[PDB]
Amino acid sequence: SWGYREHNGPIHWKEFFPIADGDQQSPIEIKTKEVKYDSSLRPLSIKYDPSSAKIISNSGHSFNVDFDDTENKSVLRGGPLTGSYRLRQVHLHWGSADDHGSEHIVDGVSYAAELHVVHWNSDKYPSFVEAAHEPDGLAVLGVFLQIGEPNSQLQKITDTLDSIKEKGKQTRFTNFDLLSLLPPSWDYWTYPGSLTVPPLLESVTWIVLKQPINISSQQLAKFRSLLCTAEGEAAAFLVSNHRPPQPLKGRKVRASFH
Ligand SMILES: NS(=O)(=O)c1ccc(C(=O)Cn2cnc3ccccc32)cc1Cl
Ligand SMILES: [Zn+2]
Repeated sequence: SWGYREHNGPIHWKEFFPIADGDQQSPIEIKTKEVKYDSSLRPLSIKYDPSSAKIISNSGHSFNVDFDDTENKSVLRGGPLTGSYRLRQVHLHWGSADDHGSEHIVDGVSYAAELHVVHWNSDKYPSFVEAAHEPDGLAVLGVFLQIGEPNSQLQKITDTLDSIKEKGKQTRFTNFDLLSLLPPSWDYWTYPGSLTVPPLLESVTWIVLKQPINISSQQLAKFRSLLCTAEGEAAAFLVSNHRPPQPLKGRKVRASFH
């Protein structure tokens, strides 16, 4: 099945999920001189309840923090979006070296990692699974991580990783103050695109913050110790899990700021 190893990695996904070569694939290169400032874009309106986080698990492809998305306690609005997008999950992408770990790349700069906060349009769709197959279904906030001071909220995640080393393991995880994790400035770029993992559905309104947050090199390194293999199987480590940038194919990247 798919992954980030030689035989099953990003270059091979198109062999078995053909939309990998679609017209609205993510991530992308963000070229700040080509982006269009758009005065119609709104500031982000962010409400994240720390009690929404419930579980952290190892998917084999990243960790995911799952949020109880039963009602509208944690929602994203404003920005480019019409309507209210409910928080579902958070995960991270990184590389084998701090030099190059993000998925979006800004004028050639790859950051050490990139956080994705995944939301779905509950004003139009009845569930995440239905939302995930519609162009206006999902909204993902991407946040870059650069190496710097340890991050006290991220420490809560790294303290759990020993318990979820094997693919499929889960453990409880709550009181995660995602709002406080975000960087001081919420100025962003936005474009229409896709999931960056199979099934690569073109259902995502991407909202990429310009300002990175910090993580220490030691905290970042703990993520590379997760396994992409299940309990009792030949161990392989998830040292890298980012997809390369995909062709822009004439999409408009807009800026909320100039
Ligand atoms: N890396 S990404 O941030 O673009 C992303 C990565 C994963 C997912 C998922 O929710 C994966 N997933 C897990 N179960 C799914 C059912 C339907 C559609 C997608 C499903 C969503 C997203 Cl938006
Ligand atoms: Zn992602």
